[PDB]
Amino acid sequence: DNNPAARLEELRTIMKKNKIDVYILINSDEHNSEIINEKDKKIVKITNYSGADGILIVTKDKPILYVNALYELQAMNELDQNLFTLRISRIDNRDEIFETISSLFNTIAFDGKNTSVVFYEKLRKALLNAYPKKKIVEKIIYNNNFDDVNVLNFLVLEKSLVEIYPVNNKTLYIHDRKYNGACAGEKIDKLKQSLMYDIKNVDNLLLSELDEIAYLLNLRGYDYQYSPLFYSYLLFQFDREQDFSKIVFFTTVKNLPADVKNLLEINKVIVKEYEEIVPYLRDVVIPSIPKDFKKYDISLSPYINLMIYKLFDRKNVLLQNSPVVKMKAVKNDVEIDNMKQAHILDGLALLQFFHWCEQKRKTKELFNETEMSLRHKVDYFRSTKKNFIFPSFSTISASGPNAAVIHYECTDKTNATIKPAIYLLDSGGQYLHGTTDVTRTTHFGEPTAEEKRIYTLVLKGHLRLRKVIFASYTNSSALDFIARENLFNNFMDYNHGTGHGVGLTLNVHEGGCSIGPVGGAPLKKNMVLSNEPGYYMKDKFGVRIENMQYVISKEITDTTEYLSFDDLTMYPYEKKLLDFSLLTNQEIKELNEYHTTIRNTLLPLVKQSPQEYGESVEKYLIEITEPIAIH
Amino acid sequence: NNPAARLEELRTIMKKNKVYILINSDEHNSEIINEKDKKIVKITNYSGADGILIVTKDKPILYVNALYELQAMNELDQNLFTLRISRIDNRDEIFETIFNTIAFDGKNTSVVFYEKLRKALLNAYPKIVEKIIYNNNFDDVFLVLEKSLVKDYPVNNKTLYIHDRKYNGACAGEKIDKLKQSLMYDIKNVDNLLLSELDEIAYLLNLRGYDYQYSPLFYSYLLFQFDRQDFSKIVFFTTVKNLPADVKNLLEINKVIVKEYEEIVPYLRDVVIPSIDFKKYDISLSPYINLMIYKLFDRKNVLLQNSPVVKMKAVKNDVEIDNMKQAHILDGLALLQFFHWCEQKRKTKELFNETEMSLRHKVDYFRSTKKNFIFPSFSTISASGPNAAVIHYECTDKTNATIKPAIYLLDSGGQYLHGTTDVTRTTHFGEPTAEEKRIYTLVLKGHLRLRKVIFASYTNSSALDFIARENLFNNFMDYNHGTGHGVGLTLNVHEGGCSIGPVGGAPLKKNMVLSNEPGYYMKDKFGVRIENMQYVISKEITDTTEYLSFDDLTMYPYEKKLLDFSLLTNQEIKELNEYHTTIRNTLLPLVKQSPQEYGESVEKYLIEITEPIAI
Ligand SMILES: [Mn+2]
Ligand SMILES: [Mn+2]
Ligand SMILES: [Mn+2]
Ligand SMILES: [Mn+2]
Repeated sequence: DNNPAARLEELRTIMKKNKIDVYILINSDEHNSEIINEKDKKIVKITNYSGADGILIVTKDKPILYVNALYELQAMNELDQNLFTLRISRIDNRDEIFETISSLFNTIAFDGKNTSVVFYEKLRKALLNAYPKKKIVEKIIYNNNFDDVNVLNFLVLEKSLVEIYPVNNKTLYIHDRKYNGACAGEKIDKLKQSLMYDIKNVDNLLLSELDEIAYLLNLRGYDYQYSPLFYSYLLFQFDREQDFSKIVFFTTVKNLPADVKNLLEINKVIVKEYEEIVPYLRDVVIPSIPKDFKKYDISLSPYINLMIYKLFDRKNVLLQNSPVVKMKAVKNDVEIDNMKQAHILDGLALLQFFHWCEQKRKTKELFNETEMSLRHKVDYFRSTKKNFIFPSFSTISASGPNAAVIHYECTDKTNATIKPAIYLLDSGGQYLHGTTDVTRTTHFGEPTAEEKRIYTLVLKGHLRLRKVIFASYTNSSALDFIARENLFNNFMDYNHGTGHGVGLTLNVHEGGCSIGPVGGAPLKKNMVLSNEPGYYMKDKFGVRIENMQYVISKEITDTTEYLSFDDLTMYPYEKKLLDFSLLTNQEIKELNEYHTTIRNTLLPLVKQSPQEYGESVEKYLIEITEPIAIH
Repeated sequence: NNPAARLEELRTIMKKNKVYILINSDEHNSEIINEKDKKIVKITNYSGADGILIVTKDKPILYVNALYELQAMNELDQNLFTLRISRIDNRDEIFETIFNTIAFDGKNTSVVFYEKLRKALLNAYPKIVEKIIYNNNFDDVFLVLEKSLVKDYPVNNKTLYIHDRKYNGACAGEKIDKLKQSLMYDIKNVDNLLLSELDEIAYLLNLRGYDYQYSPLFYSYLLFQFDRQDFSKIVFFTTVKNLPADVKNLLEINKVIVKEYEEIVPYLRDVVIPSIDFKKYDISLSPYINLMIYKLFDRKNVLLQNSPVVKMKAVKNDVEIDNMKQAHILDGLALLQFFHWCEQKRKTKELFNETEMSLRHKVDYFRSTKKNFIFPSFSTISASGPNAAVIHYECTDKTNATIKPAIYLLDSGGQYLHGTTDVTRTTHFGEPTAEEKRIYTLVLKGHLRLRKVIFASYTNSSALDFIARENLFNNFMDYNHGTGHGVGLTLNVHEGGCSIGPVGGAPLKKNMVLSNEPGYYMKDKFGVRIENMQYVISKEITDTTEYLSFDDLTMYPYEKKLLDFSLLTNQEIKELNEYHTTIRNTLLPLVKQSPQEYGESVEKYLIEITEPIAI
């Protein structure tokens, strides 16, 4: 069974020989991607725990695995605890892991490319606070040579101790201006302006965030499954006396085509290889810098990997968001229009999927289908659509009790038969037009009063956030609250955020803005956000209703600008799940307004392609967009 | 009191000394400052509380908060001084707006304004040298002045007194012990703490004083010296002639050494400072501490942060809450007497011979009748008609208006041994227009929502500010102030540690005491504000979550004449009746037990305004 006990007892033989007392493994890559590829998944190889979130502490004792609360169920069914100790990290338990390591040994090791500076600094500060009489020495270990080292040794490893897959040779391609509305040259010019005015204390900026590099250069790639990104670093050297000294692009050159180097060399970009980043920083750059108002040597993203961080002296590094974060959080008008087209396509795909579900429901063949079968079906209907690339994340297809698991990951052994019950579908896709994220909840059986109540309580928060009018200064955490409001009155909550930013053909989860309880800021026009309240009833069912929307200016008076949202997502809601004792007439009016707009948008497109859809499809569309009676 | 004369006279004293910056503030950063600290008004004849005066060779520039703009416009002469306004988005304009040797009042300037100004001017003029000027000797050379360039006026000899445990529920020793633990665990990088906030010192020592009009505070400093594991020395700087016999008993009981007030700077420079990657700080100072004390230390060694006392007093213990309920019971009775009085004169038309100030005096009187009353907690706002549209409206001798059959707004409160009250009610002495009724009800809807709102404990207080605005937002209307502020116990009516507002925000904790006061102000016509005080309670605890809500402190009804029933939900009607009935159940037995202070006419009036709405 790819024996865990074996690979673990094997692991401590490699540690002992290098005189390493405690090893720390984390699920991460060097670019801090949410979804990491196979080469970077070490923890699963040892523990047979495939959950995305995890941190493994490996000592002479039984190893400890830390996972987020949302992954607790998955870890319980996967990990066997006679080998590993399972600990859970909750909202109040977060720094436990930092305490835990402190409470145990003289030499600790880290994967240099798999460890963020945030986790490193907090652990190290914990140890200063834990053992003040001990001094810490930090060394980078190159090519597995440990022979160069009272004291606590922090070892940052170039090569990982766990060695590991398929490789991507597919070529990079240009994202056309018609889709992104802004050329790579203007964006670089914008980054240039930022260095003149906004950040004056650094001449050197390193972009390690893959969606930032792709966005700035208008390039996409195949190095990741769910995002059209590519392994890269992009280094800017600014000369105050007022432009860029050097622009260096680290990436995989064999994946660089002819006419990409045309756009690249036009902007005066020097191309190096991907693995050249560390030696280039260590050898050419850091020695080239000269030694009241402080001036920093380098500006790094907050989550930059440990290996690149440790090349410098901490006093000279500035950890902050790249200017690209703000740049890309606000879409231009071409970008919004393109995001509308993508959602039109995605509405058609959902229409085909639920039409398909409805037919098989009537024929009852639907209940021989599985979660994976339905997951594959919606992904298929998207692939038929124009300018589609691939799904924007792993589709969540959950029937009955599985819908109560937010992070539910359908395995080959977890796959469930579709039942006449609640069905939750969270899915999206990557288009040249943009990135989509949408959730709909439906019912293939006869909905209970509880199910309709929960759905409607969730819907009310969702509908509120759709049309909410708020002064421009309003903190986005206030918008998170009104989505929870109706659940709060019933003493119910959901354990995730209400909305996340979404990139344009980049990442389905994008920073720069959000709607959530912890942290928040005013929203700006043409920010693109999800709206997805939910509620999850353990062992019974779960509900989530998700749209994407963008911020508009609603009205401007003498003293104040009022903002609101406009819809991106076009698909109707589930009438079978509606509780009308909870619904106001205004909400019903907004429901009818939305559904009518959907019919007006989708129906002509359905009709012009009778071979692709047909009368049964358009008839289904008409019925679910039909106005609800007010009386 | 010629401004031009005093301005050109001001220019005789600076020129000999080779931009002067005047601010309305005192050394303890109090909202309300005494006569000794108002310099700007002497030059500009601008009596507004908030202001900063930039004095250069050109025409001087005065910066005031937006709420003081109306007052500043008719008072200030604008051909002499340039008037600029500070709103929510122009906050740093003045620093941009802000030359060679520049001067500041050392005791009237906070380090926040000082450091932000210096960092900004550096940000492009890449070098600055800073010197302290003692006793007006400038010949040794940013200039920080010990003595101001701009003081005959009165002094308080009234005695300090002890705040009994029965009111505050915790002894001074217990609070110090809490402050002690804080230094053990929470703050390990500094051994020295200086309390410059008068309400923090008053709270900790359970002492009150007469040095301020609207708050029972006293000029003081309190310095703590921590030794790795207790306080080595605790020194209390204050005015000893105002220190009575048995207060110095409570002081020496806590092993506090009493020095005088003016010894603060000499004791710091001479006695303490000559002592003492992972950094250790010499001193911890409150963010708004004056420059004079700040410049005794090097910036690198100065840790600027909220004292632990801020968190301590922002959360009331149960005795403190119970006392504050008693305070509001008394203040409900006072309001009852006042509006009953207004109603009587309304029927006879005698009300419209009354003025705003006369009504202001009347409500303050009815408070003075109540047990354990000390004085008003702030200047009572009494505004009729168009004046109600002014948020900051200060009734003057020349602004005093005859009471009219129109909107009337009353914002008032008092200091009790039991606590500090703040309450606003808006009523109508005429026949309310549909517009007036609509605006009142839109404000009320936000107010009522904030009363009973259920929120998970992590909810940012800015979310609560929003739901108070939302019904106004839908009509594209807003109010230019915050929704709520913290309130001290027999302390400042505006207290930090928490708030409900659009900009800053944090989760709320149980037994925090906050105002709830949405409003709307229609220029030149009328204005409405509805204010309660309430405290945070635990509503429900589930497996995964704690839900919080508020419980009422303020007991007084709302105005039925101003209700727009097209805007009111049945839930809102139900809550109104629940509140009004509760008020009757609370107040009526007390009204009945004192017929000579509260007549039969009063009991009937109370019953009428607490009567259920037909829904
Ligand atoms: Mn989704
Ligand atoms: Mn989403
Ligand atoms: Mn107030
Ligand atoms: Mn008030």
